[PDB]
Amino acid sequence: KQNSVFYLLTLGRKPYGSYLHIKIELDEDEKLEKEIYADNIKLENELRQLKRLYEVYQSVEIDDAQKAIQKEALLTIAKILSVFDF
Amino acid sequence: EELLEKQNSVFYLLTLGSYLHIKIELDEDEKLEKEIYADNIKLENELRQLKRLYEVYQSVEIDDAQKAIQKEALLTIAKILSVFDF
Amino acid sequence: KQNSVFYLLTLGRKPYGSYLHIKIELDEDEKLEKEIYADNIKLENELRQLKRLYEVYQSVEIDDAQKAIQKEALLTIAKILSVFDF
Amino acid sequence: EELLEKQNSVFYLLTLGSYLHIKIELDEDEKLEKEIYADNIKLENELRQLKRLYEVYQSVEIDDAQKAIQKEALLTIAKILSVFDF
Amino acid sequence: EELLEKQNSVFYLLTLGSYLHIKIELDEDEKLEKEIYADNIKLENELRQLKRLYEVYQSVEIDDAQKAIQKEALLTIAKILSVFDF
Amino acid sequence: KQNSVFYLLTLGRKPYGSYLHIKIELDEDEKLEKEIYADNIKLENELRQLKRLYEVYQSVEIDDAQKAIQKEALLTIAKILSVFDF
Amino acid sequence: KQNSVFYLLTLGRKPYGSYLHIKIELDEDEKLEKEIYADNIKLENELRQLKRLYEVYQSVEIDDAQKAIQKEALLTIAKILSVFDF
Amino acid sequence: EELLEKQNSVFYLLTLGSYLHIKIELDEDEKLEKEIYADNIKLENELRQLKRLYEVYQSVEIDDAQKAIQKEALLTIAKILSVFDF
Amino acid sequence: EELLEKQNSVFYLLTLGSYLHIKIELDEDEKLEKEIYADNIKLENELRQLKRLYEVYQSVEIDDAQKAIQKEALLTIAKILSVFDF
Amino acid sequence: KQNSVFYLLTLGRKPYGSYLHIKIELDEDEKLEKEIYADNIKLENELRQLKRLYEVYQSVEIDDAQKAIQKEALLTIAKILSVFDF
Amino acid sequence: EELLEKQNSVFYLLTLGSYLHIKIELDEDEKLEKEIYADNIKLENELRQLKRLYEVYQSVEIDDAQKAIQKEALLTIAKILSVFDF
Amino acid sequence: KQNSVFYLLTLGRKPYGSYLHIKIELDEDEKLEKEIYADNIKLENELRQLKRLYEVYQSVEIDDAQKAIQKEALLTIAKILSVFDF
Repeated sequence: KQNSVFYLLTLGRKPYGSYLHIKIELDEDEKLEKEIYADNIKLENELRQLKRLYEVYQSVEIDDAQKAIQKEALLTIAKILSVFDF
Repeated sequence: EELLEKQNSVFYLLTLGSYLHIKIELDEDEKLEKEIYADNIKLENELRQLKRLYEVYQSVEIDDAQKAIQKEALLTIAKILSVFDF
Repeated sequence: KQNSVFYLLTLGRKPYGSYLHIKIELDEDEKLEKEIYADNIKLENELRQLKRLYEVYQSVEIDDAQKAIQKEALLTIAKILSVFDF
Repeated sequence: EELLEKQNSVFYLLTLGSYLHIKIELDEDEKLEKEIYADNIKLENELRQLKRLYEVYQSVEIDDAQKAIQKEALLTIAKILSVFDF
Repeated sequence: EELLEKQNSVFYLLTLGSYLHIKIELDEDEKLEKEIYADNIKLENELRQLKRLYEVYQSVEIDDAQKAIQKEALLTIAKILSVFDF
Repeated sequence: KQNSVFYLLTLGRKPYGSYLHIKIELDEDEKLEKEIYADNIKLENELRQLKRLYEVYQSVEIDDAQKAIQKEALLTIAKILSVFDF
Repeated sequence: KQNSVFYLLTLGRKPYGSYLHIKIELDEDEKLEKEIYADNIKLENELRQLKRLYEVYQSVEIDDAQKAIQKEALLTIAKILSVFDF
Repeated sequence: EELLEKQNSVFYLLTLGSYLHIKIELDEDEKLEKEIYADNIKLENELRQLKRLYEVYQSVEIDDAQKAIQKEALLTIAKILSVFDF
Repeated sequence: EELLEKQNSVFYLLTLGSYLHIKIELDEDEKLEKEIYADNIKLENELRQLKRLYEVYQSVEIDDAQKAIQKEALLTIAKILSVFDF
Repeated sequence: KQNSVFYLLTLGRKPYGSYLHIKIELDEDEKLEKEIYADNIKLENELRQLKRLYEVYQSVEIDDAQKAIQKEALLTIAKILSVFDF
Repeated sequence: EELLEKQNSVFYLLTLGSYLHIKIELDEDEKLEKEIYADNIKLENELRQLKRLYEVYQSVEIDDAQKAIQKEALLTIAKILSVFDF
Repeated sequence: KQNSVFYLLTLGRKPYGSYLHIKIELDEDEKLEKEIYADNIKLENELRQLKRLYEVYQSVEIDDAQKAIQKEALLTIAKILSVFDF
């Protein structure tokens, strides 16, 4: 099986604080992109967020949200990467 | 209005008891790649590993090590992705 | 503001156990429908599931999943109703 | 192949400090309707209320009370919906 | 010097593994009466049942239910009496 | 075996607060009667009081107090009734 | 104020075990007397028994049992004495 | 049918912030007598004191000390009596 | 410049499953001497014994007992020495 | 085997507080002697100190400190003696 | 009779609020050297740092990182030495 | 101030297991040397051993053991080094 995840992360500084532009190309078909305020990202929270997103992703029934939770995990992982990569 | 400070690219190519190949291109310069036994990949362990890698990454004196821990994080993050994507 | 939720719940018995056909008309626009095996529904689990779905729904960023989590809550609430209504 | 045992319709019409009107049509025969102060609706409380209502509902001797507790649950569930839908 | 506000009569007729008949006349208008298996009447359980019945009785919206919970309490209290009186 | 307990409870209001006149006819032979100040009766306390009165009643040796503890339980139960019946 | 308590304790040995004849003259008016099997008296229990008897004695209302609890304490204290005096 | 092994007489004469005189005749041979400040006599402390005196009394090598601890117990028991008798 | 208040001599002669003879000369006036089974001498127990002996020694009314507890401490201390010296 | 420990303890009072002159003759060959300020000796600490000194003494490897820990235990025991002997 | 597998030389030169210079020669090939603020060197922290560095060192995939963590340990150990040596 | 610690560690393999020859030159004056069996060294134990050795080293009084504890710490640190360096 295959899975490609491209993470492109850009930290921009604005007059108010630093912002993290997150671009994520899931399987070369879906682009996701979001701009978080970077300064208040705390690894522990994000690791917990992942714990919960898994708890839900494996107990979720619809033919819908098993992709819509996967994406939130991917964003959450972007934020984690930002912590280690800067 | 805003100024770019840095950019970070992480390319995750993941190819799947179960046995997992990991390819990571950090910043289009480093390739990292490894094979692992996927049966005993347990999210909680990997989240804890990240918690510890962070604890060390932010208390580590050497300019270098930070990078050698960053890479471990990146691998640890691969395993986490494998959980959500399969 | 307004919100309509229609819950239509039908318990059918099959040779193997009872099944709960859940039909949910959110805001007279979306129909959701699913068929759960009814016999192994435990209120406590479902109350916890709601706790988590809220934890995620209020910390979720995308313009996507704030509806895709709402729906899972709605299904989870159907199962809770089934417990009180039979 | 399967046989219908029962059907249950619950119609939730919810209309919104904040002050909340609740209308519930149980089984197209009973209407229940109430007004409440929405500022201090806290999900955890309402989940616990359900836990207790269940504890009583399944230990309650009277044929009747079960129905009078069912209705309380239904109202409690309205408040929970209000949290997720607004 | 003082004014009577209300009066309440509760008549407990209890007649006795062991199997227990309960007759209760509430307020000289309602009779309640039931049979139960007395071996597994455990005071702690019955005290906890009262704790819960109260928790619900004082949070219950319906004018009616209060009465349907009151009756359960009265039965629960019968079992407690049976413990002390035999 | 038989046991009759008659509970007659009257709430009177005096200038200072409400008072609960308790009249209890144990087995149509003993009358007990007491006037408690009603406003500071807390179910939890009274349930604990019962727990203790049982602990003592089942470990008590004399040919005396197994009736003199039974009576205190009966009063304590009156107070509990007052909570549910008003 | 005055209070006299006379404790006369006699340990007799019978074919089956030792028995503790307890004679207690409260205030030179009341004699209490009981014969306990001595071999299974455990200080901790008796100290707890006292703890409870106090909890009850100070929360007891009737014009009755404040003497009928006092007596049980006195017996309980006899058993404690037997432990230290043999 | 049974044989007397020993007899023990303990005579407690107690005479009452509050200040307490204690007279104890052990076995009609020893008199012990003391004065104490009764405001801060707290049952729990005295029960714990007994627990400790026992712990030592039953681990004490000297033939004598046992008696010197017995006496302390007897005084401690006086204070306990004072609580129940006043 | 300083004034001597008191002097205390303690002479420990210890002679060694294992079986231990203890000789103690307190203050060159009292000899204490005992034999014990050394296999089950466990430091923690002996430290706890000291903790308790102190608790009693400092709450003990009799002028005498203090001395009878002091001696027990001294023996307990012998066992502790035996642990460290062998 | 043999072991002699002589404890000679002298409490002197100086203008500033009491001082405890400790003289310890281990095995009639080693004299140890020290002057502690006596007023701040707390049994619990010293019992813990012993606990630790044992933990170390039984896990210590060198041909050196198994005598240099023994001595510290001996001093620590002097302080304990001072507590019981004054 | 025995065979040498490896040898490791670590040379610690430590030179001393307080401010600490550290020089370490690992294996006579690498020099590591750093300056630190010694007031807030707290042994417990440094022991915990070692616990974590080990946890990572033994779970680290890269052949290299192991060495970059080894060095951190060595520095952490310097601080520990400074505590004991000054 | 200055302090030199030279660690020379050699792992030899014998028929029975690996042995760690530890040579430690404290301040170019004292040599310490010991041969531990290497295979049963557990970091956690050794970190605890250090914790205790500090607890003792800072509460130790004699003009003796503040060097004889320092040495045990130094050995204990050798064992820790062996863990990171092999």
